[PDB]
Amino acid sequence: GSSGSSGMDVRRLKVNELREELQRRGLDTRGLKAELAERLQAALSGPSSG
Repeated sequence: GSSGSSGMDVRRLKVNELREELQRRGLDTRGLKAELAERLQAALSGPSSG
């Protein structure tokens, strides 16, 4: 097992990395790097409880 929480630093992902992911998710690839990071992260965030 791995202590703490997941280790997915979307921020660490350059603009190119986020652009590729966002595109694969049909998500807009506009805005600054930070914007792209939040966009992709927002989609990943699955608060779905059950």
